[PDB]
Amino acid sequence: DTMKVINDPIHGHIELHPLLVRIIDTPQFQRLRYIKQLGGGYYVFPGASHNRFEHSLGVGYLAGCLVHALGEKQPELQISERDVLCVQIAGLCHDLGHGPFSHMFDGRFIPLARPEVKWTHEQGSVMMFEHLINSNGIKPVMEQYGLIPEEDICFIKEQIVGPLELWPYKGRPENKSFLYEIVSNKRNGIDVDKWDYFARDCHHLGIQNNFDYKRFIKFARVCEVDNELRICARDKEVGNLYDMFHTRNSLHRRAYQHKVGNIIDTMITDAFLKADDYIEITGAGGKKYRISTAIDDMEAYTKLTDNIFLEILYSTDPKLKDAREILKQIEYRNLFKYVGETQPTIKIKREDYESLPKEVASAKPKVLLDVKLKAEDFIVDVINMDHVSFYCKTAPNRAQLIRVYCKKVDRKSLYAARQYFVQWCADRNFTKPQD
Amino acid sequence: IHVDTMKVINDPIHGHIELHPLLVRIIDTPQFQRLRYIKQLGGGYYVFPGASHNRFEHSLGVGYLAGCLVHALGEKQPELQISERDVLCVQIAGLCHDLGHGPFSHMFDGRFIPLARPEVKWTHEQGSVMMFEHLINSNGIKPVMEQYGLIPEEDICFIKEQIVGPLWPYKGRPENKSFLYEIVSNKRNGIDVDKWDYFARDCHHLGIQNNFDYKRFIKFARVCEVDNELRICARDKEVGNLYDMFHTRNSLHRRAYQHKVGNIIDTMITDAFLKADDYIEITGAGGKKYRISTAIDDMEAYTKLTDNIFLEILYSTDPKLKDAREILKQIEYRNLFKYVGETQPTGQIKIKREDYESLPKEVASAKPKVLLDVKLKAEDFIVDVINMHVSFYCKTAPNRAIREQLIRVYCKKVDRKSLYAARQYFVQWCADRNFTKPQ
Amino acid sequence: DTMKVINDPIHGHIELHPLLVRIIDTPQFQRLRYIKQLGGGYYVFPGASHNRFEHSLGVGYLAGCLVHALGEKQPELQISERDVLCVQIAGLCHDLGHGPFSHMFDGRFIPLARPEVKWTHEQGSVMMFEHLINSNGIKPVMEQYGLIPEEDICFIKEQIVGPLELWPYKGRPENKSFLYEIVSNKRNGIDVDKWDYFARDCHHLGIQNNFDYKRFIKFARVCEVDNELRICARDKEVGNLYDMFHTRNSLHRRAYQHKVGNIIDTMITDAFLKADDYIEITGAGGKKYRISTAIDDMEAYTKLTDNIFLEILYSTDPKLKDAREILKQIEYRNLFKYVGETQPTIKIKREDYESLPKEVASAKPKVLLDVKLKAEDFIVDVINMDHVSFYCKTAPNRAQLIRVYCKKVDRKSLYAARQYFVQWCADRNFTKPQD
Amino acid sequence: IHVDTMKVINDPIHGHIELHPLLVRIIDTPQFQRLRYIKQLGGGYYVFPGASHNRFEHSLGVGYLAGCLVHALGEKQPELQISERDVLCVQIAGLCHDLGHGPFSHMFDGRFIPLARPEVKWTHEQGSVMMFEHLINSNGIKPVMEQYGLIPEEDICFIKEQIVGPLWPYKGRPENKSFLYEIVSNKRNGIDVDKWDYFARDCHHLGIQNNFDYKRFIKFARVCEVDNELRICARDKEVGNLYDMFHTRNSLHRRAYQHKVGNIIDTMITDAFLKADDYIEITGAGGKKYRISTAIDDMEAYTKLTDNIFLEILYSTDPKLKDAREILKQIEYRNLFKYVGETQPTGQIKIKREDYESLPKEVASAKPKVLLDVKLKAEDFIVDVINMHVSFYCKTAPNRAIREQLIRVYCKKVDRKSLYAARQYFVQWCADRNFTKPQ
Ligand SMILES: Nc1nc2c(ncn2[C@H]2CC[C@@H](COP(=O)(O)OP(=O)(O)OP(=O)(O)O)O2)c(=O)[nH]1
Ligand SMILES: Nc1nc2c(ncn2[C@H]2CC[C@@H](COP(=O)(O)OP(=O)(O)OP(=O)(O)O)O2)c(=O)[nH]1
Ligand SMILES: Nc1nc2c(ncn2[C@H]2CC[C@@H](COP(=O)(O)OP(=O)(O)OP(=O)(O)O)O2)c(=O)[nH]1
Ligand SMILES: Nc1nc2c(ncn2[C@H]2CC[C@@H](COP(=O)(O)OP(=O)(O)OP(=O)(O)O)O2)c(=O)[nH]1
Ligand SMILES: Nc1nc2c(ncn2[C@H]2CC[C@@H](COP(=O)(O)OP(=O)(O)OP(=O)(O)O)O2)c(=O)[nH]1
Ligand SMILES: Nc1nc2c(ncn2[C@H]2CC[C@@H](COP(=O)(O)OP(=O)(O)OP(=O)(O)O)O2)c(=O)[nH]1
Ligand SMILES: Nc1nc2c(ncn2[C@H]2CC[C@@H](COP(=O)(O)OP(=O)(O)OP(=O)(O)O)O2)c(=O)[nH]1
Ligand SMILES: Nc1nc2c(ncn2[C@H]2CC[C@@H](COP(=O)(O)OP(=O)(O)OP(=O)(O)O)O2)c(=O)[nH]1
Ligand SMILES: [Fe+3]
Ligand SMILES: [Fe+3]
Ligand SMILES: [Fe+3]
Ligand SMILES: [Fe+3]
Ligand SMILES: [Mg+2]
Ligand SMILES: [Mg+2]
Ligand SMILES: [Mg+2]
Ligand SMILES: [Mg+2]
Repeated sequence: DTMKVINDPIHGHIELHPLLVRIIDTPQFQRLRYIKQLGGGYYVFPGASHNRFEHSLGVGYLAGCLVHALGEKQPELQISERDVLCVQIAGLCHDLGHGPFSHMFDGRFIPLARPEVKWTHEQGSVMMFEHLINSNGIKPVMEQYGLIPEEDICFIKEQIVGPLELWPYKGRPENKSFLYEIVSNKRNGIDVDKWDYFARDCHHLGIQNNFDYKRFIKFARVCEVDNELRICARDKEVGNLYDMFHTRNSLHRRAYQHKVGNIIDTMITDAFLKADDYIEITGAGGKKYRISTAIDDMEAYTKLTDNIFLEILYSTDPKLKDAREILKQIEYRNLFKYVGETQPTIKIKREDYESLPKEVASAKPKVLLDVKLKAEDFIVDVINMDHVSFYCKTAPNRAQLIRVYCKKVDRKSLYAARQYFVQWCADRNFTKPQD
Repeated sequence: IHVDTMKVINDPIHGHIELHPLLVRIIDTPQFQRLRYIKQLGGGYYVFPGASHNRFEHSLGVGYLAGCLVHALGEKQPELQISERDVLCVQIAGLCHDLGHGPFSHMFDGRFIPLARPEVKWTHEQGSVMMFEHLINSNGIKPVMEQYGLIPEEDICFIKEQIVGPLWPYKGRPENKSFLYEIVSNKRNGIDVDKWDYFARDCHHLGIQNNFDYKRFIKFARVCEVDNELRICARDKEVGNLYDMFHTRNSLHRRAYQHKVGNIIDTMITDAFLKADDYIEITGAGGKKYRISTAIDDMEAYTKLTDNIFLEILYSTDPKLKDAREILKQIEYRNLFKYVGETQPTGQIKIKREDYESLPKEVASAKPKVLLDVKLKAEDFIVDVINMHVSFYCKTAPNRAIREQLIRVYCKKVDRKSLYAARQYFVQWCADRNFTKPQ
Repeated sequence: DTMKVINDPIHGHIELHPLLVRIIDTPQFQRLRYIKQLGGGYYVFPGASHNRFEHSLGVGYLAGCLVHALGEKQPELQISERDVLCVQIAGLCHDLGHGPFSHMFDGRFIPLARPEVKWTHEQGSVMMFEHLINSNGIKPVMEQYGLIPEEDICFIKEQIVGPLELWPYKGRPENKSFLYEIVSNKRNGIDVDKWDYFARDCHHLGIQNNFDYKRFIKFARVCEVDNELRICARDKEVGNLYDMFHTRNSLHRRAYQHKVGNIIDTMITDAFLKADDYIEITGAGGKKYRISTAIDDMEAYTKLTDNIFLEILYSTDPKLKDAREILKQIEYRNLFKYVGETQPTIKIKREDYESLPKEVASAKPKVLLDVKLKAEDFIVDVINMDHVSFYCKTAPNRAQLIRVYCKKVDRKSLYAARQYFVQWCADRNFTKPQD
Repeated sequence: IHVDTMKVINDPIHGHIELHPLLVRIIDTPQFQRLRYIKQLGGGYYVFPGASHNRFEHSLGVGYLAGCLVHALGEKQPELQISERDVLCVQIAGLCHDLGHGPFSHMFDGRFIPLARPEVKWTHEQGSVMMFEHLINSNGIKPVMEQYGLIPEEDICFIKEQIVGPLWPYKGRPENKSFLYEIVSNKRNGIDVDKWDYFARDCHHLGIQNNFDYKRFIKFARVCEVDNELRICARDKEVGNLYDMFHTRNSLHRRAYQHKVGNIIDTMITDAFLKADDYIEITGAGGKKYRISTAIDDMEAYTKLTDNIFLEILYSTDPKLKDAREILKQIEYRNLFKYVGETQPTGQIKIKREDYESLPKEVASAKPKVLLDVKLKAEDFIVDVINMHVSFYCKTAPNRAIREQLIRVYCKKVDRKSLYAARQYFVQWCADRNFTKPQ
């Protein structure tokens, strides 16, 4: 009641502990106001204007409510006041590392710009979180409220990215193992992160959200399973869960995998690439970095947001003329044309993403072709497709898609790109159809 | 353009919105797509995290609602002579009404420009007229208008009049279809599709409920003769719906638009724009260079003027921008101007746009009752100016008619000493410029 | 988690303590399934089919959530596990005493049938609650879970009806005074009872419900005010409260005061009256009671529900022919015709309700009348119209309508009833208009 | 009946519903108003307290949706020759489709009547036809039909066919408007306004969300030629909406309609009706006396047969009703039949309506592997029978076509000894009548 309250459209009023407020009001956190949640989705769904910032607030809030709910119903667990804060901090900072247009950056751009590099936004989040506390002297404030930084910061990072190095976690002992299933749950993909963006994306997409997370948390319990401590749902809650997965399927099919949405995101990527050489971002020690290299220094990365889209678009510099023209095509709605899609029966690896258009253009279609295509005329889009145990009332504590687009939009040539593609699919024997 | 073959855009408020190809042609332009880059509530976003929405989706909504209103009237009252041409012209009017808005919306024409160019009289509504002209000229929309049966010389004027008013005063349409001018912007009773959309839209993002059901209201809407003039009438039963709209508007103004911290942030951003104006160049027509404040004079530069300017100052390295850049960071670090108080000129004269620049000086020159260990210059004061009839029909007689200013003060110095000093400069200034004694 | 869960459309899942379940599964509680919430409103609003039963569950649930929320945030209050149950029981049973078509019964019918009698449904609730525990042996079960019946039952009754006899309450001491503001709050009309039926009636009427009760309870605090302990709202919650009152105004104006709705309810009352003599309900000791007398014996009253409407309607008995014809008029939608409405500047007392039609018909309108009316041709409907202190963040713990309808529906005579009415209003100088 | 002068009824699902005077005349009858007194989900109410809604409001909804569908088609596809007369006939069909339902809805025709009169083949759909005939005859609706341009002999048949099917098989309308028969009741693909309404309605009261947007689906609905037959087609883009409807139906069947306790209660009430049938008299035509089970033979008695019969047994003093009355109290006291188990005849033959009476006897006659200290008669067993293609069009080619049984067992004796005894009678009976081994 001495805390901060932020009014939220999804969760209503979210009360924020002073320590969380201190972290949020920094350049490194406020940065997330400037990155669209659904990336290019906005250019298909006008309601999807929401950014990573409000999402981060949501996951942190939900993070806090889960730990708190469990601890009261099971004092056995030895959940400390310190633990609750640490889970909340993990929730708030889990997406700190996302780049321009979110999943476009680490999912396509960086692979294309630096196939060499193994990079995900989660490690960005770890790196950016470390940068945040040092730049703003959060560690004293952490100590002030009863947290021990050496132990807890490790815990915080582990909740986001997983084990940093029989029991892999250095930040917390096995007896509070259930904490690591809260913010990021790899072991079935059930956690508060996704609960939030479901409700959140649905709200902004005008899609009904099916899963009642308030209820699920209320009935949530910690049970022993295979002599490991983990979070378990009431038997009656299965219907709720059937339903969460159905909301998920709807979001992935209608929104995240949208044909035009993904095209636009690849156009933006193509634009970033022809601008990469000429754009300068100032990092630590006044050093100069490019878009693709900005991930190497967290000072520079902080200033890398959706802003780069407009900065390229508004630029007069003729070095950027090539990049600028693509973005202008988006405005005029002259977009890459959709050729087709296929799935492999093994999956394409991201270090292979760069190599793919050459392969597509270099195939030899059986049928004679009226016009021939270079590799520069193809865009190939790699779209990656993504148990639970229960407890009973009467007895508690017992249990890839690949698209190809063509840059040329005349009818005759569009039919050329067609045949290169059908051949390419067949000859790396990915599936043969469709019509 | 045969029905059912249109483009459909899915919207969280209105559901699926159908777009005539001509509307689509206007939408798919740099001048239109620009609104994707301007936040609806401006600095409001920094208080309400759900209020991330931009002018773009709002404008689409008003265009859609515009269409639903005239179409509904035309179908149930054929005497009115509502043409498909009229329908399109009303939709285009709805769609482009906010084209002229600048960075952070109302912050721009409502505060910045008055502060930057006090002699100039400028509103975003006339911006919208200018930008619409630039849009149709740059992209050759006029042939397409003719293509679908519109007469550009006559209709473009109609479109502009529906937005900003008369340039019988209206040249764009005859008096016999006068009721059309009550759809997009209704000056008399303030009930129109513009208000309807942003009421519902802002509510959605603010997590505020909307009690006005516009779908219903349009269904029962009628045009009747009033004082020998044609006007839009609501069924008597719809009064309850109207009670709800005004309560929604009252809540939004009091809870959201007049929010203290929201407005503080809006003034800080304005303060930042001012000390940056000299050093920032935007390229206009003929390659000419303009500044933020002069960009409204040339639509070519203005097209490239959006919320982007906030981040540009922010990300800037130039030490000329050191004064501005540091202020924006205070926003990031959440070290903001502190709220001293509020007062109203009740029964008195209202501050004029030509006097905004002059206001902080007057405040700083006051004579505080007890003298303070701290004395404050004019540069440390901020003064914020916040600015605050239906005819019916009954069923049995379907065509017969029936029937503030706030000023706040913030201080740039929030050290304990200056703050209570800042208190009495304000209280004294209020006493001596005839405002209510603050509380 | 060993409790019962009932799924509710307004509140979601409501968990019920075993003791509450024991009380609910009795003829005396289950009775409320058979009484419509809005009475004659259903015949205007097809969505308002809901009954007192589900409403009672709601108020009990909300009752429990308020006490529980306060006790955790202020352990100072000395709220016992026993107290929480007692507030919940009060919530669940507060409407036990309502009769057929709810407010029609005690608000019009009983006054007309027995003007002599001073009767409200709240005392019914007290009487019916007492009858419930004795008939079903609840007192042992009460003792079983740690309740002391002599002390607590008094507390329970006091929360519903007020003081039974400086400090008026015998059931609880002044230091837990705040408990009496939860289920029924006379001292500003702010309590959980109304919170529920707002949300509930709104849901079924298709009216938006403005008040967020979940939030209000979350921020609710107990403060000292005028050296009496009472419940206080956060300063920020004023906007929420402005809003509760606006929802209230909407419900009263659009629904509860509906012109046709009230007419129908008076028609039903008129029907009950001409049936009252001939209908037999079996009470204690096999004794026979009538509709108006059924309130005297709780055994008989238990079997008095909306059922009486259909029993009259379906009857063959010619003694009931007079009553039956009125009900049949409702089906054919031949209803009392609306003459007009007025308010007094002093209010009509319910012991005077019976006397009113005689007065209306006996006036002498200045203008000459073409047809004259008996008292039997008039229906006069009496519709009764219905501070808060706060606390701050930084410093906790510091602060009648009267309608006249006419039974005859020809144009000439309808205009007669008109003039009797205008005269009657003027000559007991209630307001003169309207047009 | 000029538009905008109709009667409007406010509905929680559809908002305001407009009613043509002819529809109103039908609605304001004892035969129609009767549905106010029959619970939609029957015994479901005793598990879901929010499910208090009755057949009345549901029927109004289907009538409204019926109107929205044909009207939408008629406006966007004038070739189809949809008349205002057709519109009314479809609305009346929608409105009266559930007239024939009895006490607790599906409990009556789905369980009771099979148990009470096993030789008789009866569904509420044919009830609806009978009751509609009784309605129009008793209240002289036929002149009013003629009054608004309807031809009673031709149209009343059409109305009946839209409900129960053929009495080209349809005499009520020619093959050229065949698509009309897919609106109220669609037998082939089960997508119609009936399902749409009660999906949305039940969801509202159960606190279950509805993912099918019917407002949208109707907007984009089209009639196309399919196999040289006229049928209703959805736009290809609407597939996602359809994914949502079926998931809603799947949830409702699994979560609500097939609820264990709900169904148990439905069988107890049925059990109560049976032992009361002999002693209860309902007055039919010519003053003749009928019982509950025979009331379906005469519409005069049936009009007075509603959920009221539940309370009548309950409130009854007659000791003849002692057997029934005590059962209902077990419901009040919540002492219910206990659930033994469930099994399915997967890949096997389905229980026939003529065999329901015979089923408990077969169960009781089984030979349990170990003999029990408790032995059970047939009167102590209850067996419950629970019973569980779209063409599209694409925008660029607007008129070209594209493309279980459960049986449960409950026991009336729930003493610990009888219950585990009851267990193996069931498991053995299942083994020896070829059902799945229970789990
Ligand atoms: N044209 C256009 N569509 C938008 C916009 N915002 C959202 N959308 C939605 C509407 C349709 C969807 C895809 O439209 P596109 O023009 O990109 O692609 P398309 O609809 O397949 O093109 P086409 O109609 O020629 O087949 O995106 C916008 O600003 N302009
Ligand atoms: N268009 C596009 N969408 C992607 C890509 N990769 C993932 N997505 C979408 C699909 C579902 C969604 C998954 O979101 P997450 O569960 O990872 O949650 P998040 O908030 O977005 O990120 P995080 O995991 O760090 O919390 O992201 C991509 O490469 N391109
Ligand atoms: N501090 C902070 N507040 C935010 C943020 N986003 C939205 N808000 C809303 C929630 C509360 C509201 C308070 O604004 P302030 O930070 O200026 O706090 P304050 O008004 O000066 O003081 P107080 O602590 O009493 O609220 O702003 C954010 O990122 N940081
Ligand atoms: N705090 C604050 N609120 C403002 C200011 N100017 C306007 N508002 C409020 C009043 C109504 C609300 C929305 O403005 P409008 O009603 O004019 O609607 P609009 O769509 O935003 O602009 P337009 O009139 O051009 O259509 O914003 C301002 O300067 N400060
Ligand atoms: N006629 C009728 N109206 C209903 C029914 N259910 C709800 N309503 C609503 C619709 C209108 C409202 C009042 O209708 P009434 O016929 O009782 O009174 P009225 O509408 O003022 O009559 P009138 O139209 O002649 O002025 O009640 C119903 O079953 N029949
Ligand atoms: N038609 C009609 N409505 C009435 C009458 N008296 C009261 N009402 C309505 C107006 C508002 C509503 C008030 O409900 P309450 O606050 O009393 O709550 P309740 O659940 O209905 O009863 P209780 O007070 O016992 O809890 O009842 C009446 O005499 N006639
Ligand atoms: N006991 C009871 N349950 C109700 C009532 N109203 C709705 N329900 C729902 C909520 C839970 C569900 C359980 O029904 P039962 O009472 O038969 O309980 P049960 O299924 O036999 O056993 P269990 O305690 O495990 O749920 O019924 C009610 O008034 N009393
Ligand atoms: N548990 C249970 N559910 C049933 C039974 N019969 C039907 N149901 C379910 C299946 C669908 C659901 C609603 O029935 P319908 O789809 O037939 O729609 P309706 O409006 O109720 O009746 P109608 O077909 O006459 O329009 O009720 C039954 O006997 N037992
Ligand atoms: Fe996330
Ligand atoms: Fe606007
Ligand atoms: Fe109540
Ligand atoms: Fe139906
Ligand atoms: Mg504050
Ligand atoms: Mg498309
Ligand atoms: Mg159960
Ligand atoms: Mg009316």
